[PDB]
Amino acid sequence: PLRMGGNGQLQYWPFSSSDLYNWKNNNPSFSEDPGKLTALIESVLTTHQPTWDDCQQLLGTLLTGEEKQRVLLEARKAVRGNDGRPTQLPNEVDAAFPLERPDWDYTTQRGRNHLVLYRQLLLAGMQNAGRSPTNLAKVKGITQGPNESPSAFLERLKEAYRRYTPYDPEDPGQETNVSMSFIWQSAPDIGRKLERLEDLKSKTLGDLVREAEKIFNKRETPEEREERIRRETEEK
Amino acid sequence: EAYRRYTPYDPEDPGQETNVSMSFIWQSAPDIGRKLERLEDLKSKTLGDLVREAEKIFNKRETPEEREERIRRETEEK
Amino acid sequence: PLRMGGNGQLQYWPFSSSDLYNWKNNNPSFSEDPGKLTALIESVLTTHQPTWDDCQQLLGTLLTGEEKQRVLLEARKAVRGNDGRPTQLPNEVDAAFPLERPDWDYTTQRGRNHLVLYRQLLLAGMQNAGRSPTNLAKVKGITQGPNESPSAFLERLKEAYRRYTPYDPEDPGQETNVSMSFIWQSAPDIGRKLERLEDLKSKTLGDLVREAEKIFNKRETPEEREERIRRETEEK
Amino acid sequence: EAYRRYTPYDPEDPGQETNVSMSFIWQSAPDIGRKLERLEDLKSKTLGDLVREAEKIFNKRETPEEREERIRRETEEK
Amino acid sequence: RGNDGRPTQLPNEVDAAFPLERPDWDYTTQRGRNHLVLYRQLLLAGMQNAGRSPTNLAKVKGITQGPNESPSAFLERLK
Repeated sequence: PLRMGGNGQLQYWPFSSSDLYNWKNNNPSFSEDPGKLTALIESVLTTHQPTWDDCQQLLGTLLTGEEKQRVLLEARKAVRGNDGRPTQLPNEVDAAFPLERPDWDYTTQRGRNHLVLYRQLLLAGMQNAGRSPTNLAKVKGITQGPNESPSAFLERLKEAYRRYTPYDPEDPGQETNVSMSFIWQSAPDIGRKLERLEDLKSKTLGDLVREAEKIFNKRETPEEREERIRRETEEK
Repeated sequence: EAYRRYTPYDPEDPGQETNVSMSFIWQSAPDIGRKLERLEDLKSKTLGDLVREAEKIFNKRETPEEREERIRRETEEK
Repeated sequence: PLRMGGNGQLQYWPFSSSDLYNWKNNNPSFSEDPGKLTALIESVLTTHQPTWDDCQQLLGTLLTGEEKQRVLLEARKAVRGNDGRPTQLPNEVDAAFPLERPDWDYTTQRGRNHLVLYRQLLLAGMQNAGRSPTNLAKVKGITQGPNESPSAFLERLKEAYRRYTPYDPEDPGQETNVSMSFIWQSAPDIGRKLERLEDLKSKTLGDLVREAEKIFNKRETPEEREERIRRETEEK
Repeated sequence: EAYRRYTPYDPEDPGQETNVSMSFIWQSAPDIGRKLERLEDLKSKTLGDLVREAEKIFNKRETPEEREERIRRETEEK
Repeated sequence: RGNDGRPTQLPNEVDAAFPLERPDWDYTTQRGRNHLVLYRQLLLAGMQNAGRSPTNLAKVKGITQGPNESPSAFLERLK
C-alpha cells in the first residue's frame, strides 16, 4: 500500500496478511459471484493505492490460478493506444499492463501515472473476466420470489441480462424486451394483472414496477388472511 | 401475428427487433433455442440472421428414416 | 521489513507474527505444493523488503527444517560469478548467499545491493527446490477430470511441468509440447475434437483452451439428458 | 476406370463432370454420400470439391481404438 | 510468375511457362533448356502446394511400439 505521508511524500507498507485473508474469507470466490470480489478490489485499489507488487498479492490471494489468468488476459485486452482504440501491439500492451515486474517508481509522476493506468486496467480486466458468455436460459430463469419486491426482482433480472446476454438492460432500445421478461416472470398474480393494464404499450419499465408494487403492496397479510378464515363461519 | 394482435408493439419496427428476437430464441424448439443462444456475437444477429441460423439446425432435422437406420445399425444390444 | 520513510530514509520494523502465521496457515506446506509458498514469498520479498534476518524468519516459519535446507543449498547453487556462470568457490558462494548473519548495512548502496541479490537467490532456491527430480510420468498422469474445466486442467498440467520437469511451460519454445500434452490428456470427447481442428498447427495454447471450452460448455446438462431420455419414447 | 472401360464417355471431359459427380455421390460409402448430398450449394461443387468434402468425412473415420475406448468409458450398462 | 516476379493468370504467360499440351521445346537449345528448367521448378511447386495433407493427431498418437519392434524402427514409424 501507499499513502501520502505527513511530509508530503508517498510512504509504502506491505499489506497485512490479515487483511488479505479476511477479504478472501468474507467473500464468495470470483467464479461463484464475480461482483463481490470485483467491488472489494475496486475499493482497495483506491484506498490502499497498491503498487504493481501489491496488486500481484491481491490477485494471487483472492483469485485461483485460472481466475487470475482470465483477469490478466482481459486486462491486457483492455489496453488502448494513444488513438483511444484497442491495440494488440506487444510493446504497447506490455507497457500498460506488464506481466513481469516493471521499473515504475512511485516517487515519479511517470511511475504514478503508470500505476493509475495499471489499476484501471486491472479493474477492467476483472469486470470483463466476469461474463458468463451468452445463455438466454439464465435470463428466463429469473423468477420473482413469493416474498420478493418487484424492484428487487427487476434488479436481479437486469443482472442476468448483464451477465448472460450482450444486451444492456438500461438501453432505451431494450426497454420493451426487459418489460416483457418482467411481466412474464413476475409472480403469477402480478404478471396476470400487468398483462391486463390499460394502454400496456404505453407503460415504461418504471410504470410496470409501480403497478406491480401496488399489487405486491396489496400482499393481504398472513395475519389478515387467517383472521378472515377464522371469521369465515362457513364450515364445510 | 401474436405481437400484432395482442400487443401495441409492431413486430416490424426497428426498435422492436431485439424484443422479437428474444421471444424467437426463447420460444423456438428447444434444440434450436439452445444453439441460437450459443451463437458467437449473438448481439450482432438480426432477426433474419437468427431465422437463417435456426433453419440450419432445422434443416439438420436428421430424417426419421435416417435415425431408424442408425438405430438398426446400432448393434449395441442392451 | 524495510520501507522508504517519509524522510527519504529506509525504516526497519520486524514482521508481525500474525502475518507470518497467517501466511503459513493459509497455504499448503512447501512439500505438498511448492508453488503456493514460493509465490507468497516472492511477493513478500518485494512488498516487505526483508533483511537477511527477516528472510531467516520467513524461511524458518514457513518451511520445515528439511525444506529450508533444500532451499538454502539450492540458493547457493544458483550463485553466479562475475562471468555469469555457476561457481562453487566458497568465498563467492558465501558472499552472495551467507548461511550466517552478514554485516550488510541497508543504509548503504553496498548493503542494499547484497540484499537485492540475496532475495533473488532465495527465490531461485525455492523455485529449484520445488523441482521434484525429473519424473515425466507425473506430467503424463495429469488427466482432465469429468467436471474439470479446460483452463483448470491446463493449470494443473503446467504445475506438473514446473514441478517434475526442467521445462518452463510458459516458454514460447515449449508451447507445442504443452499443447500436445493438453490435447492428449484432455477428456476424451474434447481431445478427439481438438485433434480434428482445422489448421491445428496454427492453434496457440490459448486457442486450444478456447476450443476445448466450447466443447466443455456444450456439457449437455444432466437434467437435459434425462429429459431427452424421458421423451425418448423408443422403448427397447 | 469403369467409365473408361465400360462406357463411351470420358470421365475427364468437362461435359461429364456432373455425371461422374452424381455417380460419386450415389456410390460413396453411405455416411459420406448422405453428407455430400446435404452440402450447401451442391450444384457449385466440382468433382475435386466433392473428393475433398468426402475426405473430411473419411478422415473423421473415428479410429477403432477410439470407438472401443468410448464404449469402455460408456458406463451405461444395459 | 510474370517478369515482375508476381503471380499472373494471363493465359499466354501461364501457357508459355507450364503448357498443358506438348510444347516445341528443343533441349539442344538454351531456350529449350531454360523452359525445361522452369517447367520442372513449377512442377515441383505444384506438388508442394497440392500436397497440404489433412491433419489428424489421432494418427500420431496411434503409433505404438510393437513387442518385437526395435526403438529405432518405432521412431521411424512415429516420424
